Amino acid sequence: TINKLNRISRQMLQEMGREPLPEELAERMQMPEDKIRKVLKIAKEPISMETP
DNA sequence: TCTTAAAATCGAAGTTAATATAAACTACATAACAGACATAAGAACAAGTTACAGACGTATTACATAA
Repeated sequence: TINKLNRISRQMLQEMGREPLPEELAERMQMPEDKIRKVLKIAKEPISMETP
């Protein structure tokens, strides 16, 4: 789901020229916008406790 | 006995607050969420059981009155 969201947001960005808003991404995925926001916020890799 | 690569060290506070690249379909089992029922726990009312209080009634004594 994350990978194919990345690819669809890829294609939309390259076709319109700007970062696609979650509403248009949900429209292209045929999935609810709440699910799109859940996927987008799911888990970015934890930052290290030694970052200067 | 003489090179030569490694190994280790190099002042205190003070402040400081992060990022950002890069398969799909299908089949099955399991966990989670919601609803309904039964059960245990508490709230409410009413009754009964019991002794004590509060003022009354009684009993006793002393003063007054009558013979």
